[PDB]
Amino acid sequence: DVTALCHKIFLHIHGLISADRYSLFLVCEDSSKDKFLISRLFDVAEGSTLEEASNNCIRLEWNKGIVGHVAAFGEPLNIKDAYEDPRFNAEVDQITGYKTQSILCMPIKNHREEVVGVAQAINKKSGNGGTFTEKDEKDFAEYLAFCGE
Ligand SMILES: Nc1nc2c(ncn2[C@@H]2O[C@@H]3COP(=O)(O)O[C@H]3[C@H]2O)c(=O)[nH]1
Repeated sequence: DVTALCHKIFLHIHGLISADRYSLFLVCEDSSKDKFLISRLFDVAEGSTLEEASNNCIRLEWNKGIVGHVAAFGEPLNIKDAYEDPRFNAEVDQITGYKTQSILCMPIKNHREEVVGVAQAINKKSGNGGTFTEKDEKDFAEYLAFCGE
């Protein structure tokens, strides 16, 4: 399998960097000059199957939300608060009814600098000072590099 095996790597990060939920959106564009984001797998937890992640998906605009900024350039960026930022999509908040305190923005690409999708993980954590460290950003892009293909 090539779809189920990709989920196996997703469970190891849930206990490595300590997170709540994971999602993966793919790049979709039309010939009418219109680009959009549509996640195939929605809501991933430690000890869940693909069948439970294949039901109900979220659709976001291109260069609209927090993932749209990273989706446009293709680099690992940090977000201090998505659902409370001036550049976010409030359509997912309607169905998810969840407010994150911090979210990591990291795009999914294949070897050659070619992008295919975007990876974002929302995990509510408490702390004073900064949002994330430089060592935590390397553990996110290294796991997607192998699974990205
Ligand atoms: N609760 C929850 N939200 C998600 C998932 N995938 C994407 N999102 C949210 O969809 C949102 C769209 O607006 P955003 O600013 O990109 O912030 C995005 C995320 O917070 C998921 O699997 N679970």
